[PDB]
Amino acid sequence: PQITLWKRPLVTIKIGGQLKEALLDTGADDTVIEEMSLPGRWKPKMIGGIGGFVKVRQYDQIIIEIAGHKAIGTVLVGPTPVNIIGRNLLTQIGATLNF
Amino acid sequence: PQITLWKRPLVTIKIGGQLKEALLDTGADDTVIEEMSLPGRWKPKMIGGIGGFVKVRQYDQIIIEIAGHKAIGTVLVGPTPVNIIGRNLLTQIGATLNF
Ligand SMILES: CC(C)(C)NC(=O)[C@@H]1C[C@@H]2CCCC[C@@H]2CN1C[C@@H](O)[C@H](Cc1ccccc1)NC(=O)[C@H](CC(N)=O)NC(=O)c1ccc2ccccc2n1
Ligand SMILES: [Cl-]
Ligand SMILES: [Cl-]
Ligand code: NA
Repeated sequence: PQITLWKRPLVTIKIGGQLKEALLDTGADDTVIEEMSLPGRWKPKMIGGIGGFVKVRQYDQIIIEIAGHKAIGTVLVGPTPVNIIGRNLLTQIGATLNF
Repeated sequence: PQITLWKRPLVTIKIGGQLKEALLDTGADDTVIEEMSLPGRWKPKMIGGIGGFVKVRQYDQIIIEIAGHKAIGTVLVGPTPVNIIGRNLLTQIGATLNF
């Protein structure tokens, strides 16, 4: 698809068998999802957003479908108002910005 | 241009007579620039993201050049660690996300 930006670039993702809404974010280095259960061990990570730094749980090698495109990569879990798909996964689905 | 997402999508902007580097940010509703003076009226605003909220000054009808493309819109000025070009100006330069 070609997605314009007049509204938020929200898509459906599938993770852990469940469907969620998420934002395609070229400004995010990483992918951050609201509290949910994921398999395996996690590692600590501190991420910085516009209002300051927050602690999250880093899960590696997680299967995730993004607007029907399959990816397997790192997902950060923590308190966020919006699920964010960052560049680590945008590059797996072959997304570019064009003007 | 086509911009890949292997790295942060940073471009040069001209704003208020100054050259700056800024992030093309599809996950930002607003354009937020580090502290600088701009002409005309402003009003206070709180904006949020990861980590909470920050107080900014809202300047309306500000011209900006983004990678060579002129646009006008609202610009927020405040203590952001990175200058961000959000959707309000990305639409004006015809930016799309493609995959
Ligand atoms: C997600 C994470 C990996 C932490 N990356 C970032 O957060 C990087 C950090 C960079 C350095 C600090 C300055 C911002 C840039 C770009 N951001 C990405 C950037 O795209 C970020 C992602 C995001 C979206 C929605 C909610 C939270 C977070 N957007 C934002 O921070 C913008 C700022 C704005 N007012 O325009 N927020 C929003 O547009 C926005 C949208 C919906 C909301 C709902 C409730 C509360 C707040 C909400 N904020
Ligand atoms: Cl605007
Ligand atoms: Cl358009
Ligand atoms: Na003005």
